[PDB]
Amino acid sequence: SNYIHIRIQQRNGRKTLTTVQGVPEEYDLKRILKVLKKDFACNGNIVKDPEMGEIIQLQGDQRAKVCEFMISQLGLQKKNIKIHGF
RNA sequence: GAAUCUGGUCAAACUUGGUCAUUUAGAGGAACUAAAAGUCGUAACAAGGUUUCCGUAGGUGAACCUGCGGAAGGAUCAUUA
Ligand SMILES: [Mg+2]
Ligand SMILES: [Mg+2]
Ligand SMILES: [Mg+2]
Repeated sequence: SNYIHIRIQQRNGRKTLTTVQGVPEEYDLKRILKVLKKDFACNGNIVKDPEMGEIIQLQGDQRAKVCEFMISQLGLQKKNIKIHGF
């Protein structure tokens, strides 16, 4: 019950994808994605993987930055958000 | 014929405003250049993998994309009768 986990999916070379799993569905997700895009400039998209819920995918190694953003805006704790690293 | 004195006249200056010029602190904001082992793509150069440009309008994360009209600086100097 509500534990946000951010992970890298390793792609070709140094280019990667960052998946945000278990996002709270309180604020508008598309809007959030747009904001993220505006911020650090990474091509964001929303994926619904076999009812895990709503997964935000971003380009590169936006993990720490994402966490910071969450802290600033919607995320309250630092604790229920875990950042993996693969 | 001195002080003094009535009007002028030239007129420095002074009080409060306004104005033009040049400076000058300047919370913040938006730039461009330089250095070009950061990040996201790959827009352009080959038909650059949707031919490029241009005017213009809209849209976007970012190169940009998409209308409408145009230009080869195009990948065509080419289909008689
Ligand atoms: Mg290209
Ligand atoms: Mg092209
Ligand atoms: Mg020229």
